[PDB]
Amino acid sequence: GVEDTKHYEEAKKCVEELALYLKPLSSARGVGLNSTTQSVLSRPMQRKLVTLVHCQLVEEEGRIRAMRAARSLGERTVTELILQHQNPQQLSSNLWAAVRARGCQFLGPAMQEEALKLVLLALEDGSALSRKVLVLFVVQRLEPRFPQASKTSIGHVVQLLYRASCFKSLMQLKEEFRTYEALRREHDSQIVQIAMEAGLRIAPDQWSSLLYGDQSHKSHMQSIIDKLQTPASFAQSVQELTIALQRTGDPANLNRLRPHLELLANIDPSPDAPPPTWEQLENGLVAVRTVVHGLVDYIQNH
RNA sequence: AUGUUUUCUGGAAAACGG
RNA sequence: GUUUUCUGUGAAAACGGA
Ligand SMILES: [Cl-]
Ligand SMILES: [Cl-]
Ligand SMILES: [Cl-]
Ligand SMILES: [Cl-]
Ligand SMILES: [Cl-]
Ligand SMILES: [Cl-]
Ligand SMILES: [Cl-]
Ligand SMILES: [Cl-]
Repeated sequence: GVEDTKHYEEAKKCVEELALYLKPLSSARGVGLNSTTQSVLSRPMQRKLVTLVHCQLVEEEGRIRAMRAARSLGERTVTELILQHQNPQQLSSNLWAAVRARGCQFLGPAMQEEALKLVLLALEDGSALSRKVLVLFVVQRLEPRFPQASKTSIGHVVQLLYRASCFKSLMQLKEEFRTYEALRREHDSQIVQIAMEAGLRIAPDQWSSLLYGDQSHKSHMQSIIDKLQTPASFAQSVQELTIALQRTGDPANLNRLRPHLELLANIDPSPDAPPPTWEQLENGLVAVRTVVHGLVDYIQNH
C-alpha cells in the first residue's frame, strides 16, 4: 500500500511507550520509599516486553516475531490481572465452592485418595455397576475409616469422576482410566478446569497442598496445568477474568480491556501463519500497549 | 543460570511376525 | 511391521538464583 509507513510509525510509537515500562522506576510499585520502588512487572512480563521491543519492524521476519510477542505478552497480562485481583485469603473457599456448585466434592487428600482407590477396587476389572451400588460399595468401606464421609458426599466424588468423563444408570470405567495413576490424573485435571472456569489462578505448589496436603506433587500438578494449555487458552482466560472481576464488582473497569485482549488472542501464533499486514501490525501493537498500560496502572493503584 | 521442573517434539537394543 | 527395555535433539512454559 502507501499507508505501510504510517502503520509502521504508529506501531513503533506503541513499542516505544511499552519500552518505557522496562526503565528502572517507570513501573515502580510505589514511590513513597526506596524499599518499594521494585517494578510491578513480573519476570515473565519483563522478558516478554524485551522480546517485543527487540523486534525489527522494518523487516518481514521482525513483524512476524512482533505479532507472536504481542500475543505472548497479552496472554501473560490476563494471568497477571487475575493474580493481582485475586484474594489469597478467599482462594480455597472460592475453589471448593466452585466444585460443590457443580454437585462435585473433594473430601480431602487422604479421604479422596481412598474413595478413588475404592472406586477402582469395584470397577478396575471392567464391571458395570449402577451408581447406587458403586456408591454403597465405597461408603461401606470408607465410612468406618473416615466417619466424616457419607453416602451423599461419596455420591459427589462419583459425580466428579462422571463430569471428568471417566465413565462409559450403569457406570463402567473407560479402559484408559482403570489404573489409579490415570484415574487420579483425570480427576485432578477436572478440578483444575473447574478452578480455571471460576476465574481462579493457582500455582503448582498450592495445588499440591490443596489436593495432596504436601509439596511432593508439584511437578504432577504442573504437568496437568500444561496439558490443559491450548491455542484457545488465551481467549477462554479472558472470559475467566470476567468471572473473577464480577466476584467483586470491577471498580477499576478492567473489563474495558476485553476487546483488546480478544484481538490479541485471535493472533495466529503458528510459524505457518502469514505475515501480518501493516494494519494488523498496528492494531496488534495498539492492543498490547493498551493492556500492559492497563496492568501497570491497575497494580500501581490497587 | 553449566539452577529446578513441565509441555510438545526423533534413535538404539531385545523378542516376535511375515 | 508388533510388543518390550533404554535413550536423542530441538522449540516452548512455569518456578527461580533476586
Ligand atoms: Cl524497526
Ligand atoms: Cl526481529
Ligand atoms: Cl478473589
Ligand atoms: Cl463451578
Ligand atoms: Cl469440595
Ligand atoms: Cl482427608
Ligand atoms: Cl503443603
Ligand atoms: Cl514435585
